[PDB]
Amino acid sequence: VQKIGILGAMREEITPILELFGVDFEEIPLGGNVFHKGVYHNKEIIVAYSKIGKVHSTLTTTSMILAFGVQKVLFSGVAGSLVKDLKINDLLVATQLVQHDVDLSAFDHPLGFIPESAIFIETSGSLNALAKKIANEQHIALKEGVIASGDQFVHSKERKEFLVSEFKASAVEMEGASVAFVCQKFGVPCCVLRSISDNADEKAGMSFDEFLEKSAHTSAKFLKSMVDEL
Amino acid sequence: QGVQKIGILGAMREEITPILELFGVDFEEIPLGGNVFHKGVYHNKEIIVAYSKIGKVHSTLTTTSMILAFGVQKVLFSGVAGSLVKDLKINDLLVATQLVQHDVDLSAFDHPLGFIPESAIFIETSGSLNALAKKIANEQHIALKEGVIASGDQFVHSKERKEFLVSEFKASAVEMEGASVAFVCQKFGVPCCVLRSISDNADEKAGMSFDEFLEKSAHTSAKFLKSMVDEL
Ligand SMILES: CCCCn1cc(CCCSC[C@H]2CN(Cc3c[nH]c4c(N)ncnc34)C[C@@H]2O)nn1
Ligand SMILES: CCCCn1cc(CCCSC[C@H]2CN(Cc3c[nH]c4c(N)ncnc34)C[C@@H]2O)nn1
Ligand SMILES: [Mg+2]
Ligand SMILES: [Mg+2]
Repeated sequence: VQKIGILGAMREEITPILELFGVDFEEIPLGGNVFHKGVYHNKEIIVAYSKIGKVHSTLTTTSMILAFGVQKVLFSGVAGSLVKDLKINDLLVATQLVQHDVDLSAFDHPLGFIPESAIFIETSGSLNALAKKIANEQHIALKEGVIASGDQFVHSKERKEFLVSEFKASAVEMEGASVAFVCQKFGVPCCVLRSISDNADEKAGMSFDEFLEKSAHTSAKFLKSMVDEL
Repeated sequence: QGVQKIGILGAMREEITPILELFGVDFEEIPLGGNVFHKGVYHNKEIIVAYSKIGKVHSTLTTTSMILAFGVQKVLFSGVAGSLVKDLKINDLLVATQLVQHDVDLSAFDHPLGFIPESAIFIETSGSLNALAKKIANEQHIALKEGVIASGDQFVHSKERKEFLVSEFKASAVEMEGASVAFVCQKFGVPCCVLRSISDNADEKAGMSFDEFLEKSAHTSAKFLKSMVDEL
C-alpha cells in the first residue's frame, strides 16, 4: 500500500486539504502534533500541520517518516513572493530550497551553507515533472523556482532583495527547506507547493491576513490533484 | 520497558569523540536519517551517542530520531558555546536553565522576538537533571554556572549581536543547537539537560578562539556529561 505524507505549517493550510479529500480521518497525537490518517483511492494519507518555522517543520517531517512510514511527502501552504511575475494566489513548485538565515561566514562559508550539507536542497524531479504536467492540463500557471526558508517573516524591501541577490529565490516561507532537507536525509521523495499570500514587503502582514484562506485553498486543491495521479 | 535508555548528543564530531573515548565501551554503529548512532551498554544503561551536525534543523532531526527510533528516556547534550557574560571564561561549564531560539522573528504580527504561536519564547530543561549537575559539580569542586542559552543558525562574532542576546533574552551563552534539542525533548515529554563549555567570547575574535579551544572545551563538557551518566 502507498503511504503519502501531506504537510502544511499552519492549521489554516490543512483545513482545505482535509475538506477537499472528504474522507474520514483518525486523529493520532504524537510529539505535539496531531496526525490525520485516512484512506483515499487505495492510498493511506497522513495529514498534519507542523506549526510555524524550521524546528517545528523538521520535527513533524521526521515524525511522519519514522512513526508513519510515509513513502512520499507533499507540502502545501502559502508563501511571500520575491519576484514581480509571482502574484497573489499564483502557484510555485520549489525546484531547490535554501535556509536563507544560516550564517557561518565567520569561517568563510557562503551564506546558507552548513558543513556536511549544501546551500541548496533538491526536491523530487519526478514529482515536480508531474506537477508541471497536470498544471499544463488544468491550464493553470505553475512557476518553478528556488524557495528561501528562514525563521523570520520577511516584510522589508531590503530583506526581499537580499534573498533574490544571494540565492536567486522566487518565494520566501519558513518551512520548505527544513521539510525538503529531512526528506533528503531519509531518501523520501518530496514536493513543496506554495501559493502566494503576500509580497514579503512592508504590507506583507496585512496581505497575508487577507489572502491566507484563499491562497491556502489554491495550494490544497493543486495538492489534491497531485495525489489523484500518484 | 525495564531498561534505562539514555540519548547523548553533540553537534560536531569533535564534541562526541571524547564522549565515545571516555565511556570506553564497544558501540554498534547504526545509520539512520544521515546520522550514525553509537549504541552500547554502560552500568546497566543503554547509551545512544550521536553528533547531529551543526545548527537547528540538523539537531532537531537527530533528537527526534533518538526519541522515535531508539526510545530514549532522557537526552543529555554536551558541547561548546560562546560566552555572553564576563564571568563565563574559556573552558567554564554552564548548564542551561532555559533556552531560546534567538533568531526567530514574527514581529510583523506583534509577537515578541523568539516567540512562535503554539510555542513559547523560553524552553525549559529538566529540574531534576540540572539539580544533579549542580550536586556533582559541588562534589568535584568545579564551577558550574546556570543560565539562559540562546540558539540560532548564525555563528555570533560581533559586539552588536552579543549585546542584543543579553538585552533581549538575558542569555549567558550562545550556540546553534541547544534550544532545538530541548524543544524536541519538551514536545515528546523527555527529560533534557544541555551542558556547554565555553570555547570563545562570541565577538570579532570568536572564529579563532573557537578553532583553538574546541578540542579542550569539548573534552571538559564530555567529562562532566560522563560524571552525570555515572549517577543515573
Ligand atoms: C496561530 C495563533 C493565532 C494568532 N496568530 C496568527 C499568527 C500568524 C503568524 C504567521 S507567520 C507566517 C507563516 C506563513 N508562512 C509562509 C509565508 C507567507 N509569507 C511569508 C513571508 N513574507 N515571510 C516568511 N514566510 C511567509 C510562514 C509561516 O508558516 N500570529 N498569531
Ligand atoms: C566535516 C567538515 C567540517 C569542516 N568545518 C568545520 C567548520 C567550523 C564550523 C563551526 S560552526 C560553530 C559550531 C560550534 N557550536 C557552538 C558555538 C561556539 N561558539 C559559538 C558562537 N560564537 N556562536 C554560535 N555558536 C557557537 C555551534 C556550532 O555547532 N567549518 N568547516
Ligand atoms: Mg493523466
Ligand atoms: Mg548596551
